[PDB]
Amino acid sequence: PTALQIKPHFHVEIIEPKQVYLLGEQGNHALTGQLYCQILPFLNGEYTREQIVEKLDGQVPEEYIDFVLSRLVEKGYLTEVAPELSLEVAAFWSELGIAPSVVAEGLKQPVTVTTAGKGIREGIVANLAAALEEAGIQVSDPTAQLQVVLTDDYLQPELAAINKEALERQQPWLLVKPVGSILWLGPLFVPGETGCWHCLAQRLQGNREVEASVLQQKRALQERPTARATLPSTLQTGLQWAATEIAKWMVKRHLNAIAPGTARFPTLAGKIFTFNQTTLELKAHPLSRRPQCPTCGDRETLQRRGFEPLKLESRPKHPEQTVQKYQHLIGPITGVVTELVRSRASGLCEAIERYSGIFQGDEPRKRATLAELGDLAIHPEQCLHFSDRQYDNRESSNERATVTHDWIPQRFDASKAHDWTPVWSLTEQTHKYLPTALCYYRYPFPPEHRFCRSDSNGNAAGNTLEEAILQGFMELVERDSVCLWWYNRVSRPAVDLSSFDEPYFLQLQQFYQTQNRDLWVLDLTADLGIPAFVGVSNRKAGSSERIILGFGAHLDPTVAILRALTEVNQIGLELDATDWLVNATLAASPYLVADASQPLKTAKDYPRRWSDDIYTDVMTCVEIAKQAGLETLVLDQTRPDIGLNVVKVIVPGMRFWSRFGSGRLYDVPVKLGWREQPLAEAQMNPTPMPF
Amino acid sequence: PTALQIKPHFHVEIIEPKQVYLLGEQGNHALTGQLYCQILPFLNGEYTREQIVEKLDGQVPEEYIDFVLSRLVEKGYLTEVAPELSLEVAAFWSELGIAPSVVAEGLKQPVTVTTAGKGIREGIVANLAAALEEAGIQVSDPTAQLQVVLTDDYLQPELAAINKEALERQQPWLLVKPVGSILWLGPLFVPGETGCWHCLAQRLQGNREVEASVLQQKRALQERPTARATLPSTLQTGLQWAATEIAKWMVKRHLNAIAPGTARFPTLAGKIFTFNQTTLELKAHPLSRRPQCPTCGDRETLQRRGFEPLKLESRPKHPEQTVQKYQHLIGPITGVVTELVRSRASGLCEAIERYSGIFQGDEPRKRATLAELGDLAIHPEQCLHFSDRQYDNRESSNERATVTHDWIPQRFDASKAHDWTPVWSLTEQTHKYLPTALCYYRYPFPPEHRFCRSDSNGNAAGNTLEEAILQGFMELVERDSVCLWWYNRVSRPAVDLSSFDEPYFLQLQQFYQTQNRDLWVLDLTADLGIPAFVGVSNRKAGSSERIILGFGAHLDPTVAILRALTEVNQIGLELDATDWLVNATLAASPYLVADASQPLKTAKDYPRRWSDDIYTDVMTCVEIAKQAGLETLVLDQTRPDIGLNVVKVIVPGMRFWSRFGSGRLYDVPVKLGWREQPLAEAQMNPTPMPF
Ligand SMILES: [Zn+2]
Ligand SMILES: [Zn+2]
Repeated sequence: PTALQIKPHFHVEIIEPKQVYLLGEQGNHALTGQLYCQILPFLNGEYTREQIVEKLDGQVPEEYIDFVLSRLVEKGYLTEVAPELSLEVAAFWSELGIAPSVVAEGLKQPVTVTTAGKGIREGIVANLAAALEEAGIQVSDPTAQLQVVLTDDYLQPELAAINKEALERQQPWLLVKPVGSILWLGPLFVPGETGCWHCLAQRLQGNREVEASVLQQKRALQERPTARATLPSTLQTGLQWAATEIAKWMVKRHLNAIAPGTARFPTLAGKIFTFNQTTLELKAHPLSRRPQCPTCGDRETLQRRGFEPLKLESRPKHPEQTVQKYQHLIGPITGVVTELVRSRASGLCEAIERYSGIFQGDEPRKRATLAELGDLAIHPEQCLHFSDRQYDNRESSNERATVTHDWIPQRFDASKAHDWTPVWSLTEQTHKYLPTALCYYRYPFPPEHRFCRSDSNGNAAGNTLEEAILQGFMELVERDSVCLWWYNRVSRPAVDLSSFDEPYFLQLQQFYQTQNRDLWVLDLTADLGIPAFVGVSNRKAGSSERIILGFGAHLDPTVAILRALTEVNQIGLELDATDWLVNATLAASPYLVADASQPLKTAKDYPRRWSDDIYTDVMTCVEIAKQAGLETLVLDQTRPDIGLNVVKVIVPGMRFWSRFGSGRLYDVPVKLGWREQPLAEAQMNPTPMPF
Repeated sequence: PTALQIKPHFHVEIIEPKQVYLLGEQGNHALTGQLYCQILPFLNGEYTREQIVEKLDGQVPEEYIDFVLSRLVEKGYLTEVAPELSLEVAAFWSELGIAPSVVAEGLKQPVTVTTAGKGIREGIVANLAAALEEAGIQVSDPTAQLQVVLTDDYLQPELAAINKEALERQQPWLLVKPVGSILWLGPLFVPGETGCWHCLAQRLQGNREVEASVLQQKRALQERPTARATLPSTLQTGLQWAATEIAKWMVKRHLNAIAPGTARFPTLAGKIFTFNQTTLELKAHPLSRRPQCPTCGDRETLQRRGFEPLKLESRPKHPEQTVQKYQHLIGPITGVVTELVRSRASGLCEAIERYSGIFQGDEPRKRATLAELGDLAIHPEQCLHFSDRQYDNRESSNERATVTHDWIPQRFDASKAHDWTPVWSLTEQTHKYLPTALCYYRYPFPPEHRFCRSDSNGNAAGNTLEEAILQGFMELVERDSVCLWWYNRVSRPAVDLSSFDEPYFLQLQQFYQTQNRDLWVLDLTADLGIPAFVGVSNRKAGSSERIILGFGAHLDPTVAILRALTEVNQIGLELDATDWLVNATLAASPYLVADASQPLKTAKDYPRRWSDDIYTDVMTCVEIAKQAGLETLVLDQTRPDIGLNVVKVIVPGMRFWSRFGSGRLYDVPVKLGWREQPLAEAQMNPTPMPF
């Protein structure tokens, strides 16, 4: 004995001869047939199927009633009555696509309600307790299958203990912030399946840079934490919304116990919702479960990988689609990167890239002295190249530091022990060791002994390790080439653009003439032979030449040039710190002038060395550097939670802005016959730049 | 005597020597100065300014305290205490950017609560009544300055009376639907300022095409309406959310009474919010106040304009930005057009265009007989051109109607009177009269006497009337030209594309060869001399030629051709009803084959007649038609609420698909020497098409 009805969220309207309409606030349906008009009056829940046959005795034979009833179940218009529920309520659950008969049993299980901070008044729990009772849910004192945790802040310290309890009890729990101008629901944490609270917290702490900083400064000071807007109406909204959601999750829980994957409607599982009361904005923030989560995952993950050998494969060459792939990382709570991003998928990769570099604590390392590590170790000076002068004058020079670059660090104390991170030598196929402080952003030093500032030179991302490695390697040769030129102020040959098989170069050049601008490309290729170029554009008239520079390096010189022009273009577009743009002149800047005593570079002056494989090109690159007497090192910074590959390529010896130690910077010009004698440190280009 | 405090939504953290941080959940701020650290301990609301001077007597001179206090007011960090409020509550209002001291006075005014339908249980009012009391608001039996109206449907008939009451009482009222799976707040209607409920309703009825239709069918049947999902938790959410919002509006109301435009935070005024409980989606829907609203506006607006003469100006020639301009029209409730739209700003204009055509009831017209109107009237047959055969066989032909086109209407009964709409004759500068049924979509006929079906031929939109008029005129000549060709199956000369000064034509042509396709353009120009073309692409190999056709007409033949190729391209892209694509062949379709007995059309065969002015071009067009013996009529369908110009250009005599009455269709071929004798009706191209 079990009555049947057209789902209670439909208003049935029968238009006699042959029409029936099912009207619902989130969807309508029509049925066509004289049979439907004759049966549906009895599908109001007041009749069991045995009993519908009685009423249509002379009208419709049983067998056709059965068939029509089966049609309606298959079409999802028919459900078993739920006597123990309002139609109002039954309708809600049926509007969700669920047998309301099932619901009473799903909700009869108990739920417990608790607080995390000290910032939740006693009555607020009682309030929620009431709403849940009114929704048909058992509540008890902390057996329970859901623990609801009311807090005023998701970084409340107490949650760490609570998270552990729930992990070791395998017990779902739900966070709710009902106080404040923005209401937060979830995540509903489910120990086998979702992230833990610590998955959330290492991300959220990353989006409270300030609040962390104040706390630190407050603790330093010590012995020698928040406020909250709340109308009763907003409080009550949040609690009531939560009750709705808890209900939904318990019904889902139930259906799925019975039939795994049967219930598809959305719940708070692994999700946060924020409802802003001042700006009426609703937003979803998805919690990712972090594979390397120290609490609920494998902390040693990166430690392990760092000491395993690097594994590179073939990568033949067979968008804004990227932004979808890494969408779940864009956000103020749940995300690692914020805003819209920073086409823009370029600034997204770079933001994600920079984040990956930030030292979390799990990174591979060994505490040892330089001596202990022996030849596998690399002295940081082999990568920084600050002159002895720079260091000794570091104090006076540092006070005035024009730029973030011109911070001279402190000298490395080799005699002391340090964290050393393993990095893969492609050139020698072994690990070597670089100090961890050079390898990751924000490595925590002892205060005084800051021996470096991490820098992003050689850092790079890609959808594969090999794409990233070539990116980072070319970023390196671009800056080593620009440094050799800029600082030695070297007169360089220009490039016949027509000779290249790219109609765009000459076209863009010409276009600049209509916009009151000249444009040459100088050749910055140095002893690696890898094509490197500057684009020099100056204004034609006006009282300031406004010289804009743009760089590029690639195996294919055409690619390299295109990048240089693109950079000039992006800068040029922005314009309309320093005073280069006001003061610099070709007339007073010989190194910006093409060497007339040397012929123009054509397409034919660049021996081709790039191939269909990116692996091949990496290894081409490595060999080239070995030819120069340089070891190509790589460090994978990729994070399992993020997915996008991030590397730091390191080629010790290769030169970066603002560092004047002995090395290539002086020797290469001479070795290449740009000079009889090396230049002196005091004669290095004192103009600050480029860009 | 009136105490001062740092706004209660900030958590003040003083870091002794020189730092102070104001921490708030929607924004942080830092202050720098030893003075701030010394004064801010006393800006906790416990001290009047007279009293802060006492405490810092020996420390800080009065004058500097005053200055610092003035700084903090100017910077918006300081507010007068509100004794009669929680800090919790004060904080909410300060997080909104408002003196909490002001708030108590704003809320002390009374508000009344009521129902619209029969579908709001008694306790629901009491529920909301309670929430408002708890929020500090007076509630009374229906003096009041806000009437809150709980309903289960926004098209509830009772609202019309309520809307009138409020209009004649100049009394704000707020609609709320707290029942159902989706909660609706607002609009808050404000009689001088917002739309009325009828502004909302003519739009909303437009988005319930079905629900209207069921109601109609139900009433026809008569004497010979909805359901609603509701958990207590969802009900309570909506009521509580509303209380929040009502509060906000009353405080805004208050501040602005005192200082017009002082309060800038958002309220429900002229807005609907929907909060979906099943999919957790929050959406805003803005109510537009309709200038021609019969209830709160000027009904006679269009009536008036229709009989005033058309006013066209100069329009010299000096994007997806359009989609922003008409964004407020895209939506299921408030909007006229739905979905995303239908680049896409093309399908938006067309959707808005079609909507404007729909007969509302306000359109200009005169009830008269053909005879009464005399020569100013135009017989619909002069615009439809159905053959006598078509009409007499209308019954047999109609049963099987292949297409929406092949509905043969009924003959016009001239002897009877009809609604006649005035239309502007550009050619004669007077109004003429066309039956209203031809002029607007969905004109309500008496059932039997349906003498036409409205059609969109000559309909067109633009950001100015003149752009729309040229669009609609060219759409007309495109279809008159294609009809003459198609139906008479006329062999036509091809077009030398190289001869045109457009490198793209030859390039696209070539591209089609790589995609297994040929492509010619035939010249469809007829006796108007206005350039009109078909693009004919056929597959090269495969067992079905899959011939795709694309049309174009413009004064500039290059523009016209470009349109033809673009159309071919859009169709071609879609492919990968009828069986043309399977069965049609060049071999069996002479009219698709270029006439070899006639030379190829070059750029030089098209006398240039377009100019810098669009007005000039309209009038060029009109003159050309007058030369052909044709009156150019225009009817502005633009709606004041929508803004985008929409016209219908009518040129009686010019031919449309599927209509075989005596006229141009037979006479033009002969007049142009394409035939010695006119073709017979039975010999008209019987293949159905084109597209
Ligand atoms: Zn975890
Ligand atoms: Zn109105």
